[PDB]
Amino acid sequence: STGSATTTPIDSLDDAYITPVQIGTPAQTLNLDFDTGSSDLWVFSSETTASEVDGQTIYTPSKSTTAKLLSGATWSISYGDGSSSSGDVYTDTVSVGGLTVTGQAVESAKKVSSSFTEDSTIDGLLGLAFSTLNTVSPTQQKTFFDNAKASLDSPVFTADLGYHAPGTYNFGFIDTTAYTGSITYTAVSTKQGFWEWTSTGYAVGSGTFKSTSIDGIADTGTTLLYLPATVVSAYWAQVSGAKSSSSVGGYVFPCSATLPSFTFGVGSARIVIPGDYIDFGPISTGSSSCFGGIQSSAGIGINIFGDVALKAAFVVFNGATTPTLGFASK
Repeated sequence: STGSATTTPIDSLDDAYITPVQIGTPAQTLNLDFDTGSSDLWVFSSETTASEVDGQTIYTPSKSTTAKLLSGATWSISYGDGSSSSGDVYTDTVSVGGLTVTGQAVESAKKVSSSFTEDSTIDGLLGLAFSTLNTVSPTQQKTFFDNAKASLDSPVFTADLGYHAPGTYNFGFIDTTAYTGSITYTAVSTKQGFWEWTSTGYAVGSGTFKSTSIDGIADTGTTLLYLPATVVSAYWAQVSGAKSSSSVGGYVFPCSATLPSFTFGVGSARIVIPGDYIDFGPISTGSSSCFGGIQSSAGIGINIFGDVALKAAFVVFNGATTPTLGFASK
């Protein structure tokens, strides 16, 4: 089997991407944030504290003839950005882009943190990291991909995120029309539960490539590119007037700037992030200070190849017995 679903930016900045997901019988379609950095499929629901729902579409398990309460199971997750959610668990039928999993754990939120409430466009998350990170207790549950894998034509999914435009998540096949050149595959460590890999270096603009190992995670659920302070300083040094602002919480730059590209290495291959992908717009409405899309990972504890990086590539998440990651230009 295969599946193919369009993923759409939630706003004009590509802050996140939503993908429609069918849950239950009859289908209830929710727009979920596919997150290769976590491993829970959780949704706003009829169980979510009413004051914490503001415009989201909810899953109502009592209206699904295939929903079953997973007795005694609870979940609770905290994300790197400080947001969180928790609740109980149903199993139900979940379909993405025509690919159907029966008995998928659907984690129903009883509580969500303010940032989730405040984002009316995201109805929940669909985790695509390794199932070892799944938070369901006392019996850990599998991700949608893990459940689908054996049925897929090939045990892969691909992320093809658009810049200011829709893109695609495919399951079970590699669309050879969706990228240019070849896909370069690189090793993955699953030790931390992430799609963790090592970039071979970087360049800023038309500058020389610096060969240096940068361990990080391919994370579709993180907006920005978080890299070591040395790398980030080298990037922003090429932008007149750019500075790190403790008050704002990262590098800012004059909105009048034209940003240089940023290249990262995948083995001997190179993925170029155009400068415009690195512009996250005014820090507050009407400001001429703009927020940068490349930020320091110092104090995160991990480098994160988020959407800024991934959207410059066609990315293969190869869930073979020994997982790997592939990157192609597009």
